[PDB]
Amino acid sequence: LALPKGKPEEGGFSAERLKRLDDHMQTMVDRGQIAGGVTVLARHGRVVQARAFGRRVLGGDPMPMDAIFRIRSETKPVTGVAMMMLYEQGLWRLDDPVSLHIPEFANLRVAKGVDETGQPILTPVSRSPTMRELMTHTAGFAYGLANDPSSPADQAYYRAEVLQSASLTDLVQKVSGLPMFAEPGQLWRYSVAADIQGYIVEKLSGQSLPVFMQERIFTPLGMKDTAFYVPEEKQARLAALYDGDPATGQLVPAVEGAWRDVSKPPAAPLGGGGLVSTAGDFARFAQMILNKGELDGVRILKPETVALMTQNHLPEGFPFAAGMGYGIDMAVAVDPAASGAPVGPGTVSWGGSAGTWFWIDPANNLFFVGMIQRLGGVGPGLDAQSRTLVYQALERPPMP
Ligand code: NA
Ligand code: NA
Ligand code: NA
Ligand code: NA
Repeated sequence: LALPKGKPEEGGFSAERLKRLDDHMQTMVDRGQIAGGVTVLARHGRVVQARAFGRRVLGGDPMPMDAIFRIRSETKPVTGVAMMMLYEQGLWRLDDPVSLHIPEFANLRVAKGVDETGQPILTPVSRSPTMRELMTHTAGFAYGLANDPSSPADQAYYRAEVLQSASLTDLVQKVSGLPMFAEPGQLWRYSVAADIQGYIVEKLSGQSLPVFMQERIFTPLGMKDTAFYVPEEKQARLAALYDGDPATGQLVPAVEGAWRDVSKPPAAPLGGGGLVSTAGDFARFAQMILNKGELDGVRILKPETVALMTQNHLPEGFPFAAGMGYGIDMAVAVDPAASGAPVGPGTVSWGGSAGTWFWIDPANNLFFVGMIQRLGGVGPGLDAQSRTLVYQALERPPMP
């Protein structure tokens, strides 16, 4: 699994109590909640638990350890590293207006409310969002997958097919002429911001996003299976994506259509959602963050840059639990005691709509990668469950 192996007690875990995570994963397969999955738990640079469960596809063969997964929104922290590499080269600053780097954003308008004909009343945006706000989902851009007529801006991005564009130039031109959810800096709201960050990687680097991520991240870290598509020779390791249908609530093939397909290179590669990866590949990415920018003698970020990314960038003012802030393209647990969560302060995490999850806990020097392909609801449960089955198994000193 191209990362050092160890007994649980070398990570500081009870073997007996870690079996409870193994057991919960098997109970989730047995009771038909998921076809299968892969989990990786590492502490002090050594993998202490690495296990495959159930099946790749529902009828067929067992889940291999190097199964390939749609990681969806969990691509966002990878785009953040790409963006912070361009930061170290001086090509953009957090205080820059996004419109310095995307001039069409000069024409941004905001939905104030609706008139009697159910049309948004549109005002020119007060000012450009900042790059800091783009990296934090506080730029006021709308969400791209909600046909919600109570949020005009989201309705318009959905109707404009923002995420199913012909190119990243297209995506960004559409966004520039479409209503914003809100003025920049007003609230945190999950948005297309990482998909826009992707255009900025391309504009600033002179390379397409998939080339820039390959040369600067995946090849240097040995993330051999991480890409915006699954080449023909690897299609046999792809986990299949299952849903729960109404009535019987049992494992059904999922339908998503065209633009989500991972068999061909995508027209508009999504910095917020397009990557496939393996548990092993994502584990290497997680350890590079714990090492503050370096893996196996390969340095891709300065430690100051990793430290910046993994702090809360949300203003004092600030919809997602108590003690919970947000860094550069990641959630951060500023004060997890406030929500009774077991992770250490400074823990960074995220997850994907296909039910993959991870967290990196610098204070406890550990991380956890959870891989399934199950739409809506159950994936987040496994995340919270894993943490419990993980932090109950963890034995540390009282030394403060
Ligand atoms: Na580790
Ligand atoms: Na606009
Ligand atoms: Na932490
Ligand atoms: Na994961």
